Amino acid sequence: GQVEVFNGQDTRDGVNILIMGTDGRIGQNSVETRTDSIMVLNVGGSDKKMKLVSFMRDNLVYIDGYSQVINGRKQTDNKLNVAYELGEQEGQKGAEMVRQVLKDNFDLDIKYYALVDFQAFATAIDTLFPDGVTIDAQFSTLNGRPLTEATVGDDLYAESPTQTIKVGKQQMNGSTLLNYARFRDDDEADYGRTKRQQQVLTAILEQIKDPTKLFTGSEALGKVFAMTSTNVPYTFLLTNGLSVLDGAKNGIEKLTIPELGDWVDAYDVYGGLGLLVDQNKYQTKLAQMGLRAAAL
Amino acid sequence: GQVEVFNGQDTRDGVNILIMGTDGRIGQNSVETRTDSIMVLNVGGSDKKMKLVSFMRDNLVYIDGYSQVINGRKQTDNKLNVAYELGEQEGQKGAEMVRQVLKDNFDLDIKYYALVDFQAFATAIDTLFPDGVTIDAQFSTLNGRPLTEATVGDDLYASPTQTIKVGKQQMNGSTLLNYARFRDDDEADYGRTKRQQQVLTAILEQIKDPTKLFTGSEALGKVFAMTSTNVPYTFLLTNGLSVLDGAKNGIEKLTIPELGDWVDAYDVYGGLGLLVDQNKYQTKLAQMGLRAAA
Amino acid sequence: GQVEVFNGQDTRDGVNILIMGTDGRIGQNSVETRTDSIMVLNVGGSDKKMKLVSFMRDNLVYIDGYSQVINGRKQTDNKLNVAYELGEQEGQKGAEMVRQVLKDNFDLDIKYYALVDFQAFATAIDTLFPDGVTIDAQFSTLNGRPLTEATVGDDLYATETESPTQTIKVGKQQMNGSTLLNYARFRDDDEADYGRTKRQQQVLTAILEQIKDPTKLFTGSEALGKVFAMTSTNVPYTFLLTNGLSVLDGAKNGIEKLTIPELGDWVDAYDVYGGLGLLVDQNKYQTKLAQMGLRAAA
Repeated sequence: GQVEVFNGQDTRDGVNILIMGTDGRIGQNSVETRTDSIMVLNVGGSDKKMKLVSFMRDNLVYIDGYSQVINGRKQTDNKLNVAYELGEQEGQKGAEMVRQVLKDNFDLDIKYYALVDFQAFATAIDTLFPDGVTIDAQFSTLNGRPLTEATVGDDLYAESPTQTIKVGKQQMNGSTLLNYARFRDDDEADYGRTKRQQQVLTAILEQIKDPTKLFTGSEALGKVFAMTSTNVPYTFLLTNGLSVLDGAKNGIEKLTIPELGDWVDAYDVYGGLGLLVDQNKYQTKLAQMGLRAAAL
Repeated sequence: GQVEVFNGQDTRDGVNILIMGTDGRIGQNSVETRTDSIMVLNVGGSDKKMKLVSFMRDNLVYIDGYSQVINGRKQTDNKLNVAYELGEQEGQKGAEMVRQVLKDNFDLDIKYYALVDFQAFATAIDTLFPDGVTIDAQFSTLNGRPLTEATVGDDLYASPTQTIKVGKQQMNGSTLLNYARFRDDDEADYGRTKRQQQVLTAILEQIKDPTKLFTGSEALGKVFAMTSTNVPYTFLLTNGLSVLDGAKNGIEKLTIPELGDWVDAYDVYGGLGLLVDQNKYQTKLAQMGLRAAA
Repeated sequence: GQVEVFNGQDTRDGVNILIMGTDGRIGQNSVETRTDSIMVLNVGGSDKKMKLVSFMRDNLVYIDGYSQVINGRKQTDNKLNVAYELGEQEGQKGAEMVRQVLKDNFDLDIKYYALVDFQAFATAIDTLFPDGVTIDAQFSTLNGRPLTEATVGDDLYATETESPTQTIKVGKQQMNGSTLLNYARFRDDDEADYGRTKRQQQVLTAILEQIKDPTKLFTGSEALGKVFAMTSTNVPYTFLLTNGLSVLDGAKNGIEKLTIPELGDWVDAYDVYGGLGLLVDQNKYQTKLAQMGLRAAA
């Protein structure tokens, strides 16, 4: 929610930005919110390519202060999506808590954050995109069978409607696009959701028209800002903005951590089921992608 | 517990025998009993060498009927030492339950079992070895510091304790059991497995005059009385001296998993166990000749 | 191991610091003796050079209480790396026992100690050096043949039934903690342990030289803290604040190095356990140590 502490750190190549979707509505935030999306976007690296990494919410992670230590062994015994909630409960430390965790588990240094709730997102998209966003809607299988449409809970309308998205290229308004990003009810589960979220983010950046005019000054862009929580400096947007919007047209190198299937099921300390992952291996991949650029 | 169901299967090379120590006293409710050791001993293999594998008790394992299945993924969500208890509770299926588990998780085929409680073991050893068993007592570190002696709970008189100094000595049954039970060093249960292996090896090596099997010894009989086993007596008569001689050639040993070679994880009861790479250990078992699948 | 007794003594020129690498590997299945390196570093001496002396681990030494006495002749009948283990067995007296021995055999007075285990070292280096340490890897011959690479046991990933290895090519490269440790531990060439001492000295020197911003170091760094946590040392923090940059600069000026004994300068002989050690002319080396300014004594 709106105010967030952040002790951003610099990375050796580019700038890492933590990006999170929360489930609240414009004006509630904090202890009534959950994380639906956790991404790190690297911009301005030497290779001139943007990188986007989704962390699956069920990632089991060591949360300092809250996780056990058996012998000397730190336990990855909490789900990652918990870290935000623990921080909102501590007091405006949700983004910060995610940052500390990603640092401790994946050795990522992250400089800035941006947070959106669902309602903001939907409104924001209607504001920016009067003809909606072009998306090529795609789903995985269900028990091996290909899907050609998906039923999603239409959560922005409370007393419990749903919505059906057919596969293929179409225009999506904010509500649709949010719903599309939230869908997880196929063989790929949260992993496939990460790919849709990545797809949506990419699409937004690619389809912004008149990119300069935003910065010069736009009431639309302002309305959006009002509905967002971010510590990204405005001069950073002025100096790096068009490069990001253009770099998005060239396409973004994407990764989900962990990759599909590349995990073992295990219980968190609360008796929930999470993903135990080989963090070292993913630290090496992050280095290879230029998000921490270490060791070799 | 005394009576045990067993649907033994043959292996390609030698014969695999499940060997378990239990914590009961000579004649007890086995439903009230715990496994203190889980081993598989391979005898009569082509290379003329015995193989001995300890499974750490905290191994997380899939127990059919009791373990979860998530999106068609079988979960190794129970500790191995639980499998015995589940079997004793079902009714005389403790050894059998361990067998089905070892088969399902490690693809081992096991033909026979032998089970001993602590009290039996100690008495057995006093009976067989009047001057005790020679053991070179050795412990790991404790917080990095060398141990030159270990304090062991003397549970057969429980609760007093006993101190075993490091080095070659004679051990009576109670000592030897205590030595095999000790786990209070940096190696914890893993180091215990190695002492258990050491003790078993020592016993086989130090049996004098194995012709008492033949002549019929009341000592050997006393031992049998205190043991639960489905090993056929003619199998002992035909393969006994080979096993005792195979001990002179030395025993290839393994603990599964190996020290450190695991990740901590919760069982379904909220206990903490060892999540292991079972495939890799299936390969090692094959390489040792317990599974002989290439 | 962490807590250690030490009855440090002062020297007439500079300050002598005992530095030891220990093998932590819980393995037990992964240890013969747990001292992998024994060094004395002299800082703040008059000649304005740092001195580093390696003692080869197989040095045969008189260990009071444990060594024989024949016709009133004290016997150098134990290896030096034993003295640590005898101290750890006595109760957190490992560093102290090495101190007493170095005093009794080489008449060195040593004020402080620092001890690191292998795992700590590797982690410590990863923590401090995210791009690794630059090392110019160099090996001796093997049976007369030049090596252009070495196969080194990767002992941090060793079990009782496995033994993975790594190949280090000769020449300038970046080494992470595991590599660097492996490089320091390699002894499988014509120079054996002697050549290992030189690689250990090389690594230590490299570390000191390649620390950036010492200014920020002793004055608030969570990295340095993590390192401290993994180290056992009785060096006072104000001593680091007053003499730290001098040591890091003294390293840039280059370090006078000695291995005791020097290559070939020994006779092979059995310890009381039937192991093979180095019988050395301790007197001669006492004079050399005096000449280097580590004992500057009569």
